[PDB]
Amino acid sequence: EDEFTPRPYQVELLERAMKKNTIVCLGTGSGKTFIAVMLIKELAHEIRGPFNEGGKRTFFLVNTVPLVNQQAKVIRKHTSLKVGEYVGDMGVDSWNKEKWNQEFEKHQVLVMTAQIFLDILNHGFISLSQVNLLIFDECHHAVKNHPYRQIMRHYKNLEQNDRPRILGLTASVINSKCKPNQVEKKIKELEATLNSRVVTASDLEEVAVQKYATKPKEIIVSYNSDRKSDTSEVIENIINQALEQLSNIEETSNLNDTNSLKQIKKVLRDIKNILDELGPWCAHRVIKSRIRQLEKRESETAEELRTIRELLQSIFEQIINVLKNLEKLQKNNSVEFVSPKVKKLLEILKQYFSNNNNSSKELCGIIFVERRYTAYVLYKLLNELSAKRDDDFSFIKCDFVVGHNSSPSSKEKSTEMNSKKQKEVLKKFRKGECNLLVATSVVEEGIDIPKCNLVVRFDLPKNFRSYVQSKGRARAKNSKYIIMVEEDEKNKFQEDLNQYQEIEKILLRLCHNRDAPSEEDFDSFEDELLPPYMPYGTDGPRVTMSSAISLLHRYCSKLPSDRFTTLTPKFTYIEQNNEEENKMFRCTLRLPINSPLREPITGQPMPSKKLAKRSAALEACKKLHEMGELDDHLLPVKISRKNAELK
RNA sequence: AUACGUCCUGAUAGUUAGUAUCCAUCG
RNA sequence: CGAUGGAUACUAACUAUCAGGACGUAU
Ligand SMILES: Nc1ncnc2c1ncn2[C@@H]1O[C@H](COP(=O)(O)OP(=O)(O)O)[C@@H](O)[C@H]1O
Ligand SMILES: [Mg+2]
Repeated sequence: EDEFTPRPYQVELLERAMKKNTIVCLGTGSGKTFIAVMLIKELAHEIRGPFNEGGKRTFFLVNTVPLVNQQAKVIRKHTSLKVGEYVGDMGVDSWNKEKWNQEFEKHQVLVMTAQIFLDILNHGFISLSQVNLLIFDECHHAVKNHPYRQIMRHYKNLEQNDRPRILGLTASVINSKCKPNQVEKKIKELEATLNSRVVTASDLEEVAVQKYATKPKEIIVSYNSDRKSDTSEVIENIINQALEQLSNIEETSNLNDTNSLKQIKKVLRDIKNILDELGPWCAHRVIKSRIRQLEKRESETAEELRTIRELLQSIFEQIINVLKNLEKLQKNNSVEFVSPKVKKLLEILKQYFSNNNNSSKELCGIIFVERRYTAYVLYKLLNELSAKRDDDFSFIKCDFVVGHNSSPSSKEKSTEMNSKKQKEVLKKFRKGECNLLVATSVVEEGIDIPKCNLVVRFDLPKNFRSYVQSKGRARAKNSKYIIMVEEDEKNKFQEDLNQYQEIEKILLRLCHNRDAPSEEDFDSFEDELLPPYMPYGTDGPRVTMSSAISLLHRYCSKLPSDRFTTLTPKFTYIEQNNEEENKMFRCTLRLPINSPLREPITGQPMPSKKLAKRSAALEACKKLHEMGELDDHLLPVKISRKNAELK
């Protein structure tokens, strides 16, 4: 076992955390996870008690899916306490009370995402008085209507005697771009919501964490996009003519599904965009993928859509015919036809490789792109370049990771991803078999990465926190930070960089010597304009306007009907103005035919339409529970045919 | 010539509504 | 394939500030 040795600032922070509820602000790579580990290990005596006798339990909450495994492995390795792991893949929602009781009895420490915790707490399956300790990972995401805020709202009503301690872990404080003056208001709202005092040790400010923390060097690379191959510009003109023709077709010719031709035009301008950003070959690859999808679709299509698809097929035929003239890949010159920006990226990678060839240290690099499909086509492109056998591309290993949206029905998505495959790719990267990674914002936040030397930003950062975490993604010594900037964008980029640097400076200076939060601010905010539905009182399960729409949609999904069609409530909106002439909104909905209740349900009026939908949802839920379909714990019941006949 | 008040236009900051796109969870 | 959450961009409205134009009053 590792045989860790405590450091003075670690114990200094631990004593303060034990004394009072606090929020930890530390630089990246410092080891706040170990602070949480030690704090958990110190208070392990209470967890030994049985659940039936009131023995409390300690929870851990995290944002995304891979972090669930990441933190759980650390907590299992460094402690003898038993831990449990649950995520939404195994369909934990369809369980009943007894199974949850057994799971709670088995495990002492539980780690899950926020939504599952909220779903469990709302249905009355657990009592907040049984929580020993709760840990907030990435405590800067608790804003507006985030699930963290709803869990806090649940926490507020509990009596102070049995309230558990609250501890916060973060690397960034402000979620978005803020004015230098508004930073105080943002941090005040944060510490008012969490009901804890953010702390900063005098030790971490001086030399202590400075040696352990790392800072990269920043490089600004300018590029121009107006210049492009003359043939490529000819192709863009051709697609402009084609889109004009398609728009004329849409305007002149009636369409049974105008959204279908809109989809044709929009996938077209997507293809034009890929040509602009990447080049003709990648555009043709997307074109052949789309023609494969067209072959899939042509099995079941009507005459008009198939005709316009045939015309667009002729357009791709013309595009490929023109591409045959400039088949530079067949001429073994792949550099020429690609976009200049990709050329600049290739040149930068060549410079890095020429620098590191003498270095015995191996290569490790991360690439950030906004769009999943863009990352996929980029991965294909670098894979092909490596397959080209050329010297500067032979050593390149490329992989991609994106968010997963598993479909129970077929409804196939072109992108390929699986949670098991996700963890396999992650461990493959950790072993070091892959050096270059192209990823979206899934891995951008908080997840530890192996020793990396280079981080390159394909796209510009969007807010302060994204810039901070992307800078902190590099952990090894002598790291590199590179951002590409368009020629006309450099002034705004520089001014935003100055704003970010001054924001970081004032954040560092302001965090020291701040007074404890005021509970008057904690009970000050109130957004719930209506009380929830409490049939059995405080103990029994409740339903809040936030979850009522999801409840109705889930129950409608559970209705016995055809697989092809989905029963969806029809929403009718009524606008009215009172004697005050303010904008009042009121909603009304109708259940499908499978509902025993047929009369439309209406709700109270209020200025916003979303609240009108929520009010109608809550009224419908209360009426449906009154009818008797919903069970004791207010969850939708799969009323089988035998169940319907018996009732 | 100035200040105040009212109206209009333009810009900035905040709030609200709508629209579009993207990402992440829930199924 | 639906919902929720977040981010960005656009539009519209309201509030506040500034600038400019017009009118009334006072100095
Ligand atoms: N006493 C210790 N023994 C072993 N490793 C340590 C010790 N203290 C810090 N570390 C290392 O420091 C790193 C801290 O990173 P992490 O645990 O992800 O949290 P954070 O990113 O908040 O610093 C860990 O990877 C851990 O290996
Ligand atoms: Mg971290």
